Amino acid sequence: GPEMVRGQVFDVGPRYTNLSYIGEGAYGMVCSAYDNVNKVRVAIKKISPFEHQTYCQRTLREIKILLRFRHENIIGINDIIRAPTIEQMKDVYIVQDLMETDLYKLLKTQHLSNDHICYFLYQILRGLKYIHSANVLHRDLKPSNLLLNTTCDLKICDFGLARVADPDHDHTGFLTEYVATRWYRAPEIMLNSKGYTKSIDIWSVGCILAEMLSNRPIFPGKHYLDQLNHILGILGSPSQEDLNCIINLKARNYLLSLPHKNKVPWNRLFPNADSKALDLLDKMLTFNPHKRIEVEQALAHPYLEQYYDPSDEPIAEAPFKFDMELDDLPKEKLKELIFEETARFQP
Ligand SMILES: *CCC(=O)Nc1ccccc1Nc1nc(Nc2ccc(N3CCN(C)CC3)cc2)ncc1Cl
Ligand SMILES: [Cl-]
Repeated sequence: GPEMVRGQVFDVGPRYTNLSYIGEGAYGMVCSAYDNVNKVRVAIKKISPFEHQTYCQRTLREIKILLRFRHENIIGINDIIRAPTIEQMKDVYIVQDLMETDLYKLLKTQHLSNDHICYFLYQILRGLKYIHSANVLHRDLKPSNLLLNTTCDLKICDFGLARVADPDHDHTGFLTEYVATRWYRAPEIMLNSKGYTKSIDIWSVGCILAEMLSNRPIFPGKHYLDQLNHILGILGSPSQEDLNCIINLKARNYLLSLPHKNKVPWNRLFPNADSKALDLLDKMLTFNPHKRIEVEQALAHPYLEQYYDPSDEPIAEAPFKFDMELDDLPKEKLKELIFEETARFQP
């Protein structure tokens, strides 16, 4: 019999055995397993994407990116199990390093010391430096996408929404749809942006920093436009200069339709926080994406001075590229690319 976990097939033997359910991830069931080759427990997530084009797109994005990335602060893919033949292939099993928890869970239970916050933020930005050096955007950074171990080591995961950066094609309408998690969206997303620039990830990191400082999401919008109102509830109404940068006619009109809001000083929002952390937070949560701090500058910020060290901050060999643009491909074609991409792990 293939191994079973809570009524579900988990066909990862004989190599991986001694399974334990650990949770539901974004794609399906995840277990811990004993790897009989490397003599260690690992994480295995069961993906069943093939009925839907979007699940197929995200699965392929994640696999292609994570096979190509290698970095301490980024989750790997160690092994992939799928069927010998494509018709047989209904599930893909992605094997990853087993971690202890994620930041989302840690923040439910623990107030973090300034030291831990500083180190966590370093690691996020260290990993993001590498991602960005490959001209890749994560586009869904949030606490639950940051895995942690007992040692405070941090790995960014869940690259299903990643894209190659494309600042030339960033511009789009007002009210455009967006996939990434609401609370971590930059203001421009709700205004003129498709999220194809690096500044999109920096915003999300700033939201995570705020959350590490207080154990509350800084901008817990309930709906699309509400999110932006929460943002402006802290940043205040945008400056003249920043209004003038938005090209969408609709967007700046929408902004002018809103009631004026007073900027809430960071001092006041986080009274016990390190002033250096707040200065960096300010620079990450800047309304105008052009003026927003970049990953290398954030790393070089005084707050992270005990860690910043380019000699210990690897970068990618060269820019990433999709071989095919994945969004005009039907699911049967995406299933074939997934088959191909996973063949290097077949006996
Ligand atoms: C990267 C995002 C992701 O894959 N997150 C996720 C979500 C649910 C379950 C697993 C999982 N991925 C990984 N988890 C671990 N380790 C791990 C997760 C959850 C726990 N919990 C212990 C307490 N409760 C029983 C709930 C589960 C423990 C350890 N490691 C690697 C990955 Cl990829
Ligand atoms: Cl809305």
